[PDB]
Amino acid sequence: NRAYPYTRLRRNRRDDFSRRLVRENVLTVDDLILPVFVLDGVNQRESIPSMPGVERLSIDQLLIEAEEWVALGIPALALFPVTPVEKKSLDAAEAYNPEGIAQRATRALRERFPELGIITDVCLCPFTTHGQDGILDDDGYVLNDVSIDVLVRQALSHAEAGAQVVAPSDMMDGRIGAIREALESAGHTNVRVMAYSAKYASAYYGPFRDAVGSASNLGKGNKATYQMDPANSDEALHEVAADLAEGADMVMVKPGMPYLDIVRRVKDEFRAPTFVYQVSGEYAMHMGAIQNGWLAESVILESLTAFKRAGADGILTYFAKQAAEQLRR
Amino acid sequence: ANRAYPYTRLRRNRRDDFSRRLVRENVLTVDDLILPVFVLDGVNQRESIPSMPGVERLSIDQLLIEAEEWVALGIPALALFPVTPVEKKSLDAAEAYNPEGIAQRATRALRERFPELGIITDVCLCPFTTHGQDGILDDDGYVLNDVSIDVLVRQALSHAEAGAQVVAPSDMMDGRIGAIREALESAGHTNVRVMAYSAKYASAYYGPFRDAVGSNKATYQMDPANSDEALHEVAADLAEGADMVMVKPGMPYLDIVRRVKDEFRAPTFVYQVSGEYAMHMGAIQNGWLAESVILESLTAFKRAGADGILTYFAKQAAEQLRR
Amino acid sequence: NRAYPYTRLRRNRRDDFSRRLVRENVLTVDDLILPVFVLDGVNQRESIPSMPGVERLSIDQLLIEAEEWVALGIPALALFPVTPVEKKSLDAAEAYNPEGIAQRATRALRERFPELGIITDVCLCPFTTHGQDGILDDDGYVLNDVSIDVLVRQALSHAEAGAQVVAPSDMMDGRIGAIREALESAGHTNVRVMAYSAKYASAYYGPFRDAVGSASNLGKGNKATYQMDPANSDEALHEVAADLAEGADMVMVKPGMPYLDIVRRVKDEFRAPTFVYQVSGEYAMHMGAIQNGWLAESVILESLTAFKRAGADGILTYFAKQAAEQLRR
Amino acid sequence: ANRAYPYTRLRRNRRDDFSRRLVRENVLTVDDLILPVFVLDGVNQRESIPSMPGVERLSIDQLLIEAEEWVALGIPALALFPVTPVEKKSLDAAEAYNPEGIAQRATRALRERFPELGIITDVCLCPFTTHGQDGILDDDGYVLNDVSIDVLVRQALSHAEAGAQVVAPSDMMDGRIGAIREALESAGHTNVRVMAYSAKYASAYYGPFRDAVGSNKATYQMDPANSDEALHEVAADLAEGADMVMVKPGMPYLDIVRRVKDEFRAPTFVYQVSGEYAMHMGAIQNGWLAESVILESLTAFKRAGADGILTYFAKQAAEQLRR
Amino acid sequence: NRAYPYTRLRRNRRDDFSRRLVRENVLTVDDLILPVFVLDGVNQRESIPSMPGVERLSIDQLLIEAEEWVALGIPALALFPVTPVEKKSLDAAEAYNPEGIAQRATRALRERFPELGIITDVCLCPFTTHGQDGILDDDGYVLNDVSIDVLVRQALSHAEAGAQVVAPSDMMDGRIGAIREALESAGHTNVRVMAYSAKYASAYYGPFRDAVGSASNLGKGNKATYQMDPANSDEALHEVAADLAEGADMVMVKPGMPYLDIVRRVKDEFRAPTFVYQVSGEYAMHMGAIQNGWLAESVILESLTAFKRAGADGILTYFAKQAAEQLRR
Amino acid sequence: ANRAYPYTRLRRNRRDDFSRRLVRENVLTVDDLILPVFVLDGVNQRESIPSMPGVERLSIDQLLIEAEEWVALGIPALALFPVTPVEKKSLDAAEAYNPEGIAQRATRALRERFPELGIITDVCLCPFTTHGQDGILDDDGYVLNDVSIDVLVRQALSHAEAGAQVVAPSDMMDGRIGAIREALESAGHTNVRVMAYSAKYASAYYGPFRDAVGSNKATYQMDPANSDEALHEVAADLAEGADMVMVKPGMPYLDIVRRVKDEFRAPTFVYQVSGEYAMHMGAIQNGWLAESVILESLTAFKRAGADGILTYFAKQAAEQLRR
Ligand SMILES: [K+]
Ligand SMILES: [K+]
Ligand SMILES: [K+]
Ligand SMILES: [K+]
Ligand SMILES: [K+]
Ligand SMILES: [K+]
Ligand SMILES: [Mg+2]
Ligand SMILES: [Mg+2]
Ligand SMILES: [Mg+2]
Ligand SMILES: [Mg+2]
Ligand SMILES: [Mg+2]
Ligand SMILES: [Mg+2]
Ligand SMILES: [Mg+2]
Ligand SMILES: [Mg+2]
Ligand SMILES: [Mg+2]
Ligand SMILES: [Zn+2]
Ligand SMILES: [Zn+2]
Ligand SMILES: [Zn+2]
Ligand SMILES: [Zn+2]
Ligand SMILES: [Zn+2]
Ligand SMILES: [Zn+2]
Repeated sequence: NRAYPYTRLRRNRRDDFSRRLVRENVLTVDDLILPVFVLDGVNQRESIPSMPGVERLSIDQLLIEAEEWVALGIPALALFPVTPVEKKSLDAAEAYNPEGIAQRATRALRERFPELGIITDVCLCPFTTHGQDGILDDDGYVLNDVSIDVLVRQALSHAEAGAQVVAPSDMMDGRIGAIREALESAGHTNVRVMAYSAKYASAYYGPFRDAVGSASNLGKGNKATYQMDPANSDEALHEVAADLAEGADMVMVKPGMPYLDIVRRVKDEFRAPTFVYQVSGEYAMHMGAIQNGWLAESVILESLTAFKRAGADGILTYFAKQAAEQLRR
Repeated sequence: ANRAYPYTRLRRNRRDDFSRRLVRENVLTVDDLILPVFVLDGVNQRESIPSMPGVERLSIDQLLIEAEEWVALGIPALALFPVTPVEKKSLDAAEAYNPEGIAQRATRALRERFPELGIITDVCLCPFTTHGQDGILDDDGYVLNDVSIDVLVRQALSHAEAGAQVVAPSDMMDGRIGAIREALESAGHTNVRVMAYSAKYASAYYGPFRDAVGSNKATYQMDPANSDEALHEVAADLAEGADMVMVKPGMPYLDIVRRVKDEFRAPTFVYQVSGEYAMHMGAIQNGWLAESVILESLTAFKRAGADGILTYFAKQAAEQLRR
Repeated sequence: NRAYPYTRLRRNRRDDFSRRLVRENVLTVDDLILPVFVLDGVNQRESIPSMPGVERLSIDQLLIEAEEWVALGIPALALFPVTPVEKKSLDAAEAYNPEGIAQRATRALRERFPELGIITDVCLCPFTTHGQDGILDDDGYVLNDVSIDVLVRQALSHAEAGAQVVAPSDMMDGRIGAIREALESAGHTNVRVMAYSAKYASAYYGPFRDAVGSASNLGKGNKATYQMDPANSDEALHEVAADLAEGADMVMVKPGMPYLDIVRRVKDEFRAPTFVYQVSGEYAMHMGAIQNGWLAESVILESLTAFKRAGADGILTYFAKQAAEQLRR
Repeated sequence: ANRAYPYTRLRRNRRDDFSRRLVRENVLTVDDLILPVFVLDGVNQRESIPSMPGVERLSIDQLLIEAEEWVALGIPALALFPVTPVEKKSLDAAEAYNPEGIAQRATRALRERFPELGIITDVCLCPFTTHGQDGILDDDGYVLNDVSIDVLVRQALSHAEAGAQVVAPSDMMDGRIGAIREALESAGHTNVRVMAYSAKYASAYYGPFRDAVGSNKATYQMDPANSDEALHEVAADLAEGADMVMVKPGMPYLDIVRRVKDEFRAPTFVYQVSGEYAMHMGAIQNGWLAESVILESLTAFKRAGADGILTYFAKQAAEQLRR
Repeated sequence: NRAYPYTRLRRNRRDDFSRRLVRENVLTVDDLILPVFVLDGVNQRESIPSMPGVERLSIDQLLIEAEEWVALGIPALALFPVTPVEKKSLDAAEAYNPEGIAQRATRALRERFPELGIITDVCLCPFTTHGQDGILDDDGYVLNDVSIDVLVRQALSHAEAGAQVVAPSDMMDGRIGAIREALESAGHTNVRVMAYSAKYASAYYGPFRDAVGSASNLGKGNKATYQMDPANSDEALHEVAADLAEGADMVMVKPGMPYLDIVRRVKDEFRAPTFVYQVSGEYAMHMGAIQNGWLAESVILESLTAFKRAGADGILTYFAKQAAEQLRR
Repeated sequence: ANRAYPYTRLRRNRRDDFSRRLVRENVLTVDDLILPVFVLDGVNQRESIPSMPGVERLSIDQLLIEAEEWVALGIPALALFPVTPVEKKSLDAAEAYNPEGIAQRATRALRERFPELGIITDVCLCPFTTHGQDGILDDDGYVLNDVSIDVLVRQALSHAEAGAQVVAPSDMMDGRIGAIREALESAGHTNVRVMAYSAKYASAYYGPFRDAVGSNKATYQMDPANSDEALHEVAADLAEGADMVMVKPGMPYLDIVRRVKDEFRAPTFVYQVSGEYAMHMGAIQNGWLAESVILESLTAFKRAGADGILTYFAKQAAEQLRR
């Protein structure tokens, strides 16, 4: 029965102190995960034109930059390997190569910064000649269960490299359970599985496909037989329920700001650790506008606060370092 | 319901276009689209807006030309924003209720020429104040609530008199929806709808609009951190007589859309603001994102529970939907 | 606290534009599934007096008519074979004959129109001399588990013919799970199962039994030991929960408009892909009245909009072509 | 969601600090903290309080000195409690609305010297009555509801006149929130917040506060047994116009905090009272518990759903948070 | 629509009789469980300075004191053994010694007071040289499944001694199910399992670690890799759901008053028998203040009533005897 | 929570008395009990009631004697029902508001002699009308709603004047709770509680009460078939100002108790009526049921969610609870 003018919702807005007292959500560095593009070789740094301010880094250069990310208190990195073209194959075998970029990077980081979380990507897209997330059948369809067998080997390779978290981004049915079963049978009892549970067939990924180098491979291909239809919301709840049942320790929605309603429903429905990925296209859009002088740089912390408000526990964001820097002040 | 792999494989419905179509939960249609327009003072004039690539400010005659195409595409309504000449701004904002102000003129012209097209006028003082704030300022520089409302009510009445089917208070004063509703009923404007901007945030995403209309607000616009508060905003506005309620900005607040729809089951609108437009269009023009993101962003609003979307993409989208 | 005259619910009704903006549901062609009665032979077309405007078609004639249904954007057909009397048996073996009408029709359509969805009917009613949905015991009771064995063979035959969806309409307990288990073990991983979950023992089916030719066989028989009591609503939720658990990809209520409350409860409770069948008797009633001049032809789109409003994702309707034609304008 | 060991091992997230940090559901920040202060009548005076180790009563000048450190640490607000000289107590409690009473003086001094610091004044008669009860007594010794409210309204207005941004009625009279709100609106104090002590229990945990301010209540304060009743208290106070609602005591009533937050989704505060403070500080000083319990107790309030916490630990906590 | 002055919530508060009629919760002796620290040897009584008024008792002295606890109607005791330093080991074997303090005490009490409930503690902390709750790996981490094997042997030893309830306080994943499986396979069909489901990594346990003598062993060690983060609430619901599924007969939150919100959520969500432990630090805080004259002795019954109000069925409290004495008046 | 045999055996908690006690969800205490009394007009008089074995009508002096034992047993309150002499009945029911009527006399006597004992008076015209209906009849023999309320308000005021702490309108007129509340507030009886008989059914279980007090109602009392309707009854009575709400009869309506408690979370009472009493006591006296059914029936009310129970078994139960 709250009614004007007895209730004037502006009164708590009148002064900073009161806005602060009633403020419902804050972003902190504990919320931030920095995705990073990792090159083969030594002394390599490459600018990504469709992600201004983000560079692909060789492992030695990654280790250097990580000193500052650690000093800033960023909890974890999410690694994405930029696989050399010649190491792409129909069988995606590079995915489980102990000498692959992801596995070498993991080992290096785990030794140099033992408290830093490493989240590896479980997916065949960086490894396939066609750029799809799994292995194709003779009709060009991404086979579910055959792909899982490769994903499982990948995941085990990561666990062997020391990754504390593996994050299946492939959208095969059942892969969370298969990976978990494998990790448990192998003794990797504490390796976390951060499921990409509600990952949509989105247009917002374009820049990442450029950054990881799968854009050329995929071409005009689409992922609608596995990634989710943008139109669907209830379906996301079913996706997440399965992944929880299958043993996921964290569940993720991707992309991010275009899907904040999904973040809210998922958090509300399951009350489980919920993550969101602020994808390459989101980062690019924001950067492009800030660089043009169309949006103030305050939009970065507004965008990230939105995720907290919607119910995410953690955010994968290419803004993680700038945000951590702003928070540190 | 104990759904478990492999008895349940959620990919099966995704296998084919036909089954994707059958199960698709939401669709965007032209019926969902409302186009905001920036309206100039002369004749035979258009102006480009540096921070909104592709959007033109339009004099009324130009508006009427373009509206023929908008109506033909089935866009149901426009939301008008006047670009007030500097010389007509004042501390009292009286131009807001001038019967020959741009908004009022534009409205009468449109109502006569396209009687089926909905016209949503903006009730707010920000295009009219020397200072660009949304209400009348006190000596400390604070936006005065109830004094501002008196101006707003006069504005809204002038819009009604001009023929506006919908007035949309975007000012975020407390209690303004009720005051406006009371004045419209008392004047006999029994069917003029009020589209409340109920949960309007103190956002950085509005920068380009200020460039567009030619016009610090944390004492009235909402803290981006706050979600529960939006439900209290909305509840008051429904009780006060709003016919529709709106969340602004849009994409950055899709969670609020969903909560608002779910809690009240009332006609719910969302504003895809100038900065959302600009970042999308900038990225598409830079070749960084595909054109397809336009419809993906609009489908998100529908999925989140919006009934209608105020969007600078309305004509592009309507075109895409007609193909 | 909404109260007159502050709140006048007529204001949004005042003008078309505002009614359009606030309109809660729309029907689109993406919602439509056309059931079709399929004859043996060549060059055969037969009018059904109790379903005015609907014809039984031989496969060649079906293929011709399907060009227009495809051009209209109708997503799928649901096939119902008109089995020759001489091919009815106690064992219902025709149900799994690779040369049966349903299996031949499926193969023909899958080749001619590869994007068109084909939903086959899994049920023994077109195949039994007695017109019941399963195999009878020596007391005249429809045996549950023995019937499932035949249903399973049927379903596999359909999958082998290329059907993208099989739709068990039999109301045996457990058949969704048994069919799913069979499809999975045989490698038909992506064959959808559209369960008739809440199918009631209704009087509204009379015309269909005429159209498929099971009316004579069933006679005065009833299906109350398997189809649901019209009086029961909570029971429908239990029926649907089982079918979801058993692996259904879609769940259906039948009949349709007489059961819209069930559609609403099912959608609300499970948030799963929900379908509704506007049965023969519903079509006949409406057609009869329109032909008499008692109801305007606008009732067709009103009837279909009701299903959307009640929460159905898709509608099996003999009006699918007229509706698609009206929508296309 | 059918989570089952060993597919689900809830220890995995606990394995490492980084994953503990990622999933941690609540954090305390300085923004959550409100420091209650006991304010004396002279100059250059502090007094120690036997039952609140480490808390000093402060004359206004001393308050202003300490407030520089409080503001520097980012504490958003103070809640003032005057220590009335015995000679100013009376049966009518008139000192409550004296414009040169301690609270009023302290407020004007603070508002001038630290304009951004929030000042929460106490609306209650207990520091002012010869008898120490929270309202005016009838011949049977019963606290009179509506008579007491009239005094309270005059008090609240005097605080508003002194510049208080928030008045916090702690009296537990029925209907006082509405009466105060009505009087503030009618006087033009449109933005003075009211922080209702909505669910305030008849508790043994207040003993040390009475020692601190220098001041049997089961006919107005709530029965500790009752939970549902708290929701009815809160609902009335929201309807009456409260901007914030409070549960007191705190830790012993964390269930009430949670229910109150969950039911109303409104700005919810909690008072970690003098006895909670004393038992913690006594135990820490006795070496029986680690200092870490301070932040653990404060994190509990956040977890339970409180937006802000009135706590004598606010400065210690703010210090810990700044390291 | 309740509004002043039609509704004045003070009216039921006006008189004792009406406060009594509407009083929502009462504490009774049926709610009380007394934890007790048990020494080896004969004729031993030891005061605990950080728990004023509580003594560690040898078994003969326990039996004497139990006469009064039984006369007061206290339903159950929770036993905590003060293990001799020399009987601590890396393998925690003393935990399952049939001649251990807990097992001897159980047997003695079960014979002397057959109606008195005995709740034994299942945990390795009193038995390990390092004071952690399980067995450590070579990185110093408490191994989950190896620890469960020892916990299981412990639990079986208690059941063999006659304990009616075993209470696992160890916070290993899955231990409820493993213990239950063991009890059932051994024929201990009616031995209750009182799970410590939501046991937090708290500072409030200090005095107990002194009383049981594990303080020296643990040193500065922490239990954050198994006990719950104080910040987390939703996580508690997941913890309890697992333990119910695994067969717990009662579920517990620990500590107590600092976690009353958890008690409320757990009771509300599961409607199962819910217990709360008013830990050593809570008892000490209260006692310290009462002894200083800072709080009246009425705080004891206020503190206990809080637990009832929050939804607990039973309370483990070192105040159980004083409270029972006050209630008996 | 996937509890399944044999991991879950619900018998384990049942194995032993101690664990049965630990998990027992509800307990009856003396605090739950309210004893209804039938009060006669002379002196040194008691009468037995044929259809209520063991219950006596008591003159006031006898009431006072017995009340010493009731108070000693801790019974919190009595509910008085006067046995009006035939000569004082009338079509206007004026005896209802006679200051020297039985109820009023009994109340003053009790309030003086046992000031802590709660006195609940009956507001209803049925003991006062020549015809025994609960209100004033029109020419068609219909119980007039608003006319009856005027009498009821005068009655209630007379009870307040006599010292009653609680008035309990049992008449089932629409809107009477509000009318009574308004009149009590307007007269200054600010703390007189109103215990609404909110969901009072047109039941066959009342037969023996009519024998007891010496006093067709389907146009005002509720249809036993109806459950949802009870929630609407209760909601109105809370909004109207009831302090407590009651369901009558009791056992035959335990579902209503539970729904009422669950929906409103307000102080909820239940009447174990004369016919419930009689069938139990008759069966116990016939040797067909054990005495234990008394406490089992009372525990049911607590389990169903009642805060207090009006019961002719209150003294027996209190005695059993004291052993
Ligand atoms: K977080
Ligand atoms: K719409
Ligand atoms: K659809
Ligand atoms: K806060
Ligand atoms: K209990
Ligand atoms: K009670
Ligand atoms: Mg999935
Ligand atoms: Mg021109
Ligand atoms: Mg508002
Ligand atoms: Mg079924
Ligand atoms: Mg000085
Ligand atoms: Mg109150
Ligand atoms: Mg656990
Ligand atoms: Mg005598
Ligand atoms: Mg009524
Ligand atoms: Zn991938
Ligand atoms: Zn504006
Ligand atoms: Zn059939
Ligand atoms: Zn006070
Ligand atoms: Zn332990
Ligand atoms: Zn009566």
